[PDB]
Amino acid sequence: LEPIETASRDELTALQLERLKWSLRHAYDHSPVYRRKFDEAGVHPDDLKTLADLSRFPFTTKGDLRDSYPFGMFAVPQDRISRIHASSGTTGKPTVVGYTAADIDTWANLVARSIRAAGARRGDKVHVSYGYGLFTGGLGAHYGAERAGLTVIPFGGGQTEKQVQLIQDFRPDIIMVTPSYMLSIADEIERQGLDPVQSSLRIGIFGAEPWTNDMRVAIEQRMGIDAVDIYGLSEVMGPGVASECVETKDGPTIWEDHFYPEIIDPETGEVLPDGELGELVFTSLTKEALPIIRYRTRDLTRLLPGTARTMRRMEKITGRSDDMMIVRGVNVFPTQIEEQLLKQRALAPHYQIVLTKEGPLDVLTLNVEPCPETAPDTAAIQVAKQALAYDIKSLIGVTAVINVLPVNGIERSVGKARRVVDKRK
Amino acid sequence: PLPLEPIETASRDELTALQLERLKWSLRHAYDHSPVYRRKFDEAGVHPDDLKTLADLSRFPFTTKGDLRDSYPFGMFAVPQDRISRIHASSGTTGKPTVVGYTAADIDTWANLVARSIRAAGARRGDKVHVSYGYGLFTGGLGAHYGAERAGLTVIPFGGGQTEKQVQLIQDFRPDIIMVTPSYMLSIADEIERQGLDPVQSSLRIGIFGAEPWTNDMRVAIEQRMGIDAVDIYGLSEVMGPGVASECVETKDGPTIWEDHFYPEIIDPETGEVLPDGELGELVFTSLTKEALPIIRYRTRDLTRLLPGTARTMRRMEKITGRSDDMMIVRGVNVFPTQIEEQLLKQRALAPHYQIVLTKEGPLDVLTLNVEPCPETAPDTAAIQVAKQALAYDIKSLIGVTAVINVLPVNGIERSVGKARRVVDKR
Ligand SMILES: Nc1ncnc2c1ncn2[C@@H]1O[C@H](COP(=O)(O)OP(=O)(O)OP(=O)(O)O)[C@@H](O)[C@H]1O
Ligand SMILES: Nc1ncnc2c1ncn2[C@@H]1O[C@H](COP(=O)(O)OP(=O)(O)OP(=O)(O)O)[C@@H](O)[C@H]1O
Ligand SMILES: [Mg+2]
Ligand SMILES: [Mg+2]
Ligand SMILES: [Mg+2]
Ligand SMILES: [Mg+2]
Ligand SMILES: [Mg+2]
Ligand SMILES: [Mg+2]
Repeated sequence: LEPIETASRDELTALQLERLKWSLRHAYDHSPVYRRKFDEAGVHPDDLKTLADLSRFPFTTKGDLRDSYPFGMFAVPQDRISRIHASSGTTGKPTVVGYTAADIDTWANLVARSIRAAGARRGDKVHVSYGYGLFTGGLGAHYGAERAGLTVIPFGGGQTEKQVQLIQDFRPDIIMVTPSYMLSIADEIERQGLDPVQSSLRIGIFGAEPWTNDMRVAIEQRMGIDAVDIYGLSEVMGPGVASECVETKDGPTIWEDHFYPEIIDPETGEVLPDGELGELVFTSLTKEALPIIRYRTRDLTRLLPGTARTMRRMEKITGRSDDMMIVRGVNVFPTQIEEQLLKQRALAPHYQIVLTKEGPLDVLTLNVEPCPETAPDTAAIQVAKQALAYDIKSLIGVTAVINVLPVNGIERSVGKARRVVDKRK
Repeated sequence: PLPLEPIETASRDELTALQLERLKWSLRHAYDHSPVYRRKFDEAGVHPDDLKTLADLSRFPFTTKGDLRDSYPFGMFAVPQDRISRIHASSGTTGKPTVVGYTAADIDTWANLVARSIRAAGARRGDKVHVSYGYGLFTGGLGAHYGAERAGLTVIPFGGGQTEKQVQLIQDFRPDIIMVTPSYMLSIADEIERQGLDPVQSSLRIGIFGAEPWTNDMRVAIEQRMGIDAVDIYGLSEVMGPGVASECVETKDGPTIWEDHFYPEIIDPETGEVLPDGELGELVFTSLTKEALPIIRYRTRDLTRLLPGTARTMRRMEKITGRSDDMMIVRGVNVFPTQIEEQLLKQRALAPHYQIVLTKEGPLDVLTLNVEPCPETAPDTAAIQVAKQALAYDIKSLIGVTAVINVLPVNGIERSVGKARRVVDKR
């Protein structure tokens, strides 16, 4: 481990304060957007005397980045930008980010830290299935595994049959991949009559989208691995903003020596005490090219005390604020549905939620599949469909039309699964 | 200009001496640590210390594709697993992909040689590089990426596909250099023109095109269309990846081989005899500095000739004529797709897109050349008729081959995303 990972909280705090002061000054001096934002908010970098003072400073939102496209957020000259990446476009036009060579180095060290936290060992191979390209996931995973001194197998997305061929042949110890795509790889392993538990894989590091504890336990049992959660977003850096320690599996530990977290009430912008659910906000402490100050992530979670590290954790992401569905008056996230689906051993872990209107009433249709083994077993499927409907009603408050499709009926994820098709318009 | 390394123009005497020392090391490393080379050298009755000068290299046995295939996945490796930093693979063009590995030192060298290649293309401080080569197990994309990043440039790691979006980002990000296959460049150019833009007025100044053969005539065509300088970069996964050799933009006289790291020979592919420089034959490489996968006298199956250094001390290769695998035998006459390309490009009424289809009709090899009009000339039936006839005549009179010229509609030929499939052999 790095010394900082077990430093005292006093030591960490002091380090954060020094770096936050630097970052605020760097943004104000070198990022025209932040000179304007700070002036129009009536604050100066000098106003930060303690970490609690961060709440004086304005927020940065997606809109700020969209307005400055492509390169208006940068705080260094274009000749110092070593790398361009973009967000994935999930909510709209991708936003563009940049990195100096030092920022690439920092990112590589943080992803390496996250891979260590997952339980990596000298001699491990890493099979990277996160997409390579303008997306931050693939190249971020790549550089971090390479920095960790491991054997990098840079496969990227797609070609499921080939990925399974190479998992057999190359015997990777670690896979870095979305949890939804992991399911497709697991299916393919089983489709070929192989036993996925006996795969060489020891560790899965899954991120890029929400996945429940229930999902983790299912995947762990099916693949014979430890699975840990890695979090990031492109505005802040990419994967490796936070990652779970495999010895606790209690939500990603935030690398807050580099990215300082807050939680706010999304409606008011007020800061909440640790433990309360709301919107996750980050400020970069060491970023050169694109310092980012109080970025409202639109990801919903809560901050929790350090366990396996000095650094605090986040709870597993509940969802994006954009993920929230309002169904006949009840607010529901896809993860809530997923938790109930994963109780049914007779059903696959694949799903899609389709929202419609029938007259004036909302209708939520949950499309599921049997496991391939259970498909012919009508009695098992029938119990599953009824128990799932009863769990969603009793625990979530929504009446879900459960619709069991043939095996392979649901379009498989290519990366970030689309959990929801809202046809209500 | 971005700086030359001193070795790039140091004396040939100094270069020879350092090649010899590195070759002695590489042969020992292979023999001592690669269990395949221990077997190969022992069976040929040679030992590393048989190499006294560079002229002795042709005493050593060849390595072929089959050697690699027989060693899948990791049988060629010459360092322990925990020193392997990276796995890549060949593209599968001719069969099952062959797997290669790299230590950290290897990855560093590769990044240095791709940077050297990008500098040779005329890159400048502050340039943005749009990388359109595929990212993944293929060596191209990550090889280009690391090299552009090592040169200190601004890397835009797009990768393959999504042509409309690549064009949007060529507009929005205004890159200076694009690294891409010549056949996929053609698609990008089409899409620029389709979105109503003048491709000459693109921000791009330099195209660095490899991964497949493309003629000097194709070069001049793309240069005029895009308003760029276009240079050729060569590589193959067994040897390293892209950056084995790269053209100097000031001479455009075929890729200069980085023979401080990869020592080239040319052989008669039938006999294995080494040919004097200047004669066409099969290219053969020996790595001088590689750790994880030393490769000794690898028979590339690429056909070319060696030429004296011009812009560098290092020798050049001619632009690749083709793979051995590309050669068609058509009614007793040997013909390469690049020869067909040269004639196609004389026709201003026809696009630069093509694909050859080989069938048999009784005794006859039928070579059908699928072409398209230019967008502007598609409705001009007379111009297209003359282009067809003139192209058939050129192929017959200059190559000795009867071809059927099949004019498809615009977009009738499946577009390349990387290495175009030039020949579909249905015989
Ligand atoms: N471990 C994870 N848990 C749940 N969500 C995750 C995790 N890792 C990443 N995400 C989601 O992915 C987002 C980062 O993705 P990225 O920056 O590539 O673009 P995006 O948010 O998908 O698309 P866009 O910003 O264009 O709408 C995070 O903010 C979060 O919503
Ligand atoms: N600049 C170039 N001009 C001509 N052809 C090239 C050039 N660069 C690379 N190539 C071709 O690509 C080959 C290297 O590609 P790679 O190692 O990815 O696998 P492949 O040869 O296409 O597939 P496989 O070896 O599996 O049949 C070269 O040997 C050559 O045939
Ligand atoms: Mg986002
Ligand atoms: Mg296992
Ligand atoms: Mg189940
Ligand atoms: Mg090959
Ligand atoms: Mg131009
Ligand atoms: Mg033409």
